Order: sequence, then structure tokens, then C-alpha cells
Amino acid sequence: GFETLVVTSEDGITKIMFNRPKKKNAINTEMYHEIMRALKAASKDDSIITVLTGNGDYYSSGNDLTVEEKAKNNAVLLREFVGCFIDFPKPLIAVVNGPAVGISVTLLGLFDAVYASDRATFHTPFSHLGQSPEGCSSYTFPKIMSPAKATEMLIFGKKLTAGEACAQGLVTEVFPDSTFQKEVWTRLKAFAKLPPNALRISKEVIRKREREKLHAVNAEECNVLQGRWLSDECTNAVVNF
Amino acid sequence: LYFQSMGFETLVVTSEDGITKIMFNRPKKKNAINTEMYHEIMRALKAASKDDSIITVLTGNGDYYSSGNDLDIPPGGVEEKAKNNAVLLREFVGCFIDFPKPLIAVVNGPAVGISVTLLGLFDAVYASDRATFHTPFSHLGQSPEGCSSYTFPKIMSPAKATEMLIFGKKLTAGEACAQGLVTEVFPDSTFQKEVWTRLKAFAKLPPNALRISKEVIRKREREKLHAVNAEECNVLQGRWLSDECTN
Amino acid sequence: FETLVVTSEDGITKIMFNRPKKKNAINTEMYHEIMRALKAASKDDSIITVLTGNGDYYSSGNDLTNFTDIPPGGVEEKAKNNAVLLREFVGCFIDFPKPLIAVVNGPAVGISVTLLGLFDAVYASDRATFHTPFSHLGQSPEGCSSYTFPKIMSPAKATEMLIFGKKLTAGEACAQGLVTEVFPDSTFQKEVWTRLKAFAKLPPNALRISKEVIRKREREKLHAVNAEECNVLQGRWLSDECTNAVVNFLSR
Repeated sequence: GFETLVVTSEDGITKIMFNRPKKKNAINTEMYHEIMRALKAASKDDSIITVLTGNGDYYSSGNDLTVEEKAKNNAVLLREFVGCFIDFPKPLIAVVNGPAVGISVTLLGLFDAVYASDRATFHTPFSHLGQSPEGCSSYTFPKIMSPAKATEMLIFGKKLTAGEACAQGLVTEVFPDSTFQKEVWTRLKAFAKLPPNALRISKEVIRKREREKLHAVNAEECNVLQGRWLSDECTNAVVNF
Repeated sequence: LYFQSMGFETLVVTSEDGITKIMFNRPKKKNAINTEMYHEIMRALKAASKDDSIITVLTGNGDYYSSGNDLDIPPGGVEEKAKNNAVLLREFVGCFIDFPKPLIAVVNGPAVGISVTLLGLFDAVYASDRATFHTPFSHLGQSPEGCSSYTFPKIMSPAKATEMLIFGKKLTAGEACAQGLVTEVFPDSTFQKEVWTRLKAFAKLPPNALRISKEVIRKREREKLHAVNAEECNVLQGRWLSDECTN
Repeated sequence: FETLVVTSEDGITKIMFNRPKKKNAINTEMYHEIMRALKAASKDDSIITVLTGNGDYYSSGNDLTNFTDIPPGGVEEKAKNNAVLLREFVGCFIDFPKPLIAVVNGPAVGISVTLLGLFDAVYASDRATFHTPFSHLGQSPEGCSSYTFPKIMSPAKATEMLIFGKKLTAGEACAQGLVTEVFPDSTFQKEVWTRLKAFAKLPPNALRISKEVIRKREREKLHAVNAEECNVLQGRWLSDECTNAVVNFLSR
């Protein structure tokens, strides 16, 4: 089973829900491995669409504020983690139920659609903790949002409302919080009735030609990040947090 | 190769005031694109590429822009039919990729299918607010075409393009403008006046400068676009032979 | 510097265009001065570099007086030289290693707009307008805009600016991806500088390295695009269309 996730499947939809509500669904080492196991399963299961979502208040507070060998290992872990999203074969949808921070935001550039509650916020304060972008965001975010918008978020740590994230290309659509659940699931159940192989083959035509590039971006990002974790600037920034 | 107008069976093709206008002309069929119209569009584009016009416009007659592909098996079966349609598609999309002059769409009404996906290859797109945009490929058991699998994520962002291309969502003119597919939307009652006043203005700009500027923008993308086209057409061949497409 | 004012404080180097009586038009000397200002800024102790204009304009772009400075080698040599100069100017922006922010205080035109595509952020007054009338001038795109504008704004929007010479309001440029944010003119300086001074307090290696991971893998493409745009211009400049245009615009 799963300690940190609740994974369910029915009617052509697999739902992966982060399940550390007391910790704002902060991603610890366990959850990194569990998310990868769940995605590996979903890639081979009978579902047409896979959804990631959060339990409760937050979608995710991002990497859990939990040694050269540790930075190597974590960089290796991170690279494999990101690689699962890059290689994921079926439509992948984020259902962003509340605030989203860190690696949980950056991965959104690898998702096929992203629905957000009006109470969702989006925040990538990497530079504030003395680190660099990951999840391929160094490549995807400038492309999605434009460099002039991506920069405020990636380099300068501006926090976006769900409306702003929608306007800037990161979010497909925003629903009021009161009916968010209803509105998203009625849509997704509708999508799960579409010809299965058509959906799968359509995403492959869109994604396949980009994967080699996205894997190289990931590798570059994790290298830089490994460097940042070993730096005095990062330890001081994080200690000073 | 023509003087003022060139007769076609499914198109009206005219040239005045520095603008070649290519208009779909099957209004009783919602300007659906049949085999005849694919070949006729290709000939018109070849002609427009060589005539003295500065700008070329694609539009529809009547209430639709185009309802897209119009819904006989050769001796080598449905497999050969699939390859033949894939080859025709590839050459067709190719003519749009390689078109050397500014190419503008005047979307007077609903656009569906291949007529929408090619808009990714246009220089400008002017829509009436009663224009709607729909690419229900997946609903018909098919996959993207017209280089949309590449151009649409780029233009609209993946998050918006997926909903259009994979899940078959229909966009209003305003949504398509908000998401970068449409240059500008006009009220239907001003549409023809406003669009044609601009276009006639545009056609008075220094002609070589307009052509050379389009070419600086587009030339270095062509090899990639031709490669996307070939891949999409190859995938589509397989879809057309699948249970989902037929059933 | 004759045509710029370069200062540095609070972790920010400010390069300000300084020909207000000529709408901060970029003459030959200003091209060289900007390159030198960026060279100095690349190695100084600031963490953010800002470009802005003095007076009511950001910049009116290339100074058309630049076409009248005819060397002893004639217009052919001049065309070749100025194309190389342009190539190396734009390449300074492509290669600039620290966060580079435009503070667009008023109307911006031509090369001054196109370069915005290579900046990290762009903050504009609601008095700012953006115009790239290359076609009116019988010219073709520069500053990598032939690649960056379609990517940033979408082909459908980029064409109207680049080919057909539409002038954008600050709000439209913000809506279309060129500008990060727009502020009321009355509060613009205080709102922008309050922000920039906070940004300058962020861990400086993180800021530098984050920019490098975003920008480094795209630089070879950008240099190739710049090289091709410049090769075309070298031709355009010697066209009847550009000659006739420049004689008209010089009469304005």
C-alpha cells in the first residue's frame, strides 16, 4: 500500500492524493519514492487519465524541511523523480485544492492540464533558500509564462494567485472553492469517456519529441542543485529559516 | 497565371488592391473540405505565392469558416486509403508551412478540425465574435494534425492546448484571442469593415520589407515544422485503421 | 560616458540613457557606451543591473542620423560595419550574466523594444508605449525579436508588432508577455525601486546561478538568430525601400 498517499482507480481515472494533511502535504523522502511507485503503476494500469491532488488545506507545501554523499543521493533521487513525470505515458492532470509550493509547482509544467481552486496559490521561493530551479522549470516556465513573468516567480520568489497562474498559462482553469470539487470531477469523468487510445496517442504525439530535451534539462538542473546544496549560501539560508 | 480571379469549383479566388483572397465556397456544406477542395486550396496557394499580391487571405463564404474535413477504397485496401489520405494531408500542410508571403485568416464564423489547426501557421488571425474554434480529433478516435501537436502547446501553453487538442473543448473567439490563436476579435456587424480597412492599410506597407520580415521569422522553423507534419501524418495513418476511429 | 549616466548603489547598477533632448535616440557612440557600461556592470559588485531612460522617453531607438555618417569606404562598407557593430551590441545582451531589468519610464521604439525579449524582467509606467515599425522604415527585425517575440507573445500577436507596426500600450505589452508589470505613472519610480532594492537582498549566488540555468542553453541559438537577422539587415539598409523611408523620416 502507501503510507503517504491514497491511491484509487475506477471508471478509467486513477487518483493519487497526497496524504500528510497535518504537514501540509510536505514531500519527504518516503513520498518521493511512493509517488514514483504510484506513477509507475498508473502508467501500466487500466486508467485513461491520472490525477494528482492534495488532502485538505494545501496541495503541497513542497520539499519537507526534513553529506556530500547525501547531496549526490538526493540529486539522483530528484532526477529519477522528475524523470517519471517526463516519461509518464497517459494524460496527467493536477487538481490543485489549495496552496502549492516548490517542486509541486515546478512539475506543473510537465502536466497536461491543471485545475485550481480560487484559494490555490503558487510559490517557488528557491532563491530565498539559496537554491536553483528544478522540475525542468528552468525551461518550461519561460516557455509557458514568458520570461518576463517566469523570472519574477523563479528568480525572485513572487507568489501567484490562482487567477494569475491561470492568466500566465500554468493553470487550465480556476473554479470557486465552494464548487471546485464538483466542477473538476464532472469534467474529468466526461474526459474519461473519450476514446482511450486516441487520448494516449494524442499526448504521445505532443510529448515524445520533447522528452530527450526535458531529460537533459532535468540532468543539468539536478547538477546545479547538487552544487547549491553543498554551498555555504544555501546552508546559511536554510539554517536562517 | 490568372487575371483578377481564378475559377475553381469549391473556392472563390480573387486578387485586388494588393491582396489575394482565397475563400472556401461550399456554404451549403458548411465549407467542409473534400478531396477536391484540398487540391484546389493547394493550387490557389501556389498561384498566390507567385502573383503580385503583398498579402494573402483565407476566409469562408456564408456562415462558417469551415467545418473542416468532409465526413472509396483503392485496390490495396483501407490501408492504402489511409496512406493516400496521409500523403495528401502531408503535402497540404506542407503548402502552408512553405508559403512565402504574409498569410492571414479572416474567420467569419465557426472553424473546426484541420481549418483550426493550420491557424498555428498563419501570420495573423482576425475573428468575428461569432467565430468558434473546435478540434474534436479525440472524439472521432483520431490525433492532432496541421502541426498542432507542436504549435498549439507553444502558442497557448500546454495547459490550455491539452483541453483543445486532447479533450476536444470548443473555444469562443474571445477565448481563442486570450490564448494567442487569434490576433483580434471584432463584433460581427463591424467585422468585414474593420478587418478589410486594416488589411488594405497593411497592403500599402513596403512590400519587400513585409515579405523579408516574414521570411526572417519563419524560414528557420520550416525544417522542424515539416518534421512535425510527417510525424503527425504517420500517427494519423494508424488511427484511421483503428477500432476507435471506425467504431 | 557622454550619452549615459552609470551609477551603483544598494546592490543595483543603473545604466540610464541620457539624451533626453533627442528622445534618447541611440547614436553610434551610445551603442559603444552601452556595451562598455554592460562590460563594467558584468564585473562590478552589483547583483541586479537596470536599464532606464532620462526624461519622458525610454528610448526612440536607432538614431536615423546614423545613416548620414558616410565613411570613406562608401555605403557598402558602412552597411557591413554597422551590421557587425549591431551583432556585437545584441550579443552583449545575450551573454549578460546577471539579472537584467528594464525600467520603461516612457515610449520605447525599435531596437530598444526588441532587446526587451532578452531581459529578465521589464517594469513599465502606464505612460510607456512599445512600437517596432521596422516595415515602415523598410527594414527587418533585429535584437533576436524574429525568434523571441513570436515565442513570448504568440505568432498571431508578434506579427502585428513586427510586420505591421502596431503600437502597444503598456497594458497590452503586459497582457502579451513583453512586460512583467505596469504601474501608475505617479507611483512608478517608488514602486519599482522599492521592489528592486528587495530583490537585491536575495542570496546573490542563487540569483546568478538561477539565471544561468534558465539562459545558458539558449545562448547559442540566440547568437545564431542575431547573426542571421544582421545578415539580412546589411541588405535591407541598402534597399530602395529603406533609402526612401530614411529620406522621408529624416524630413520629419
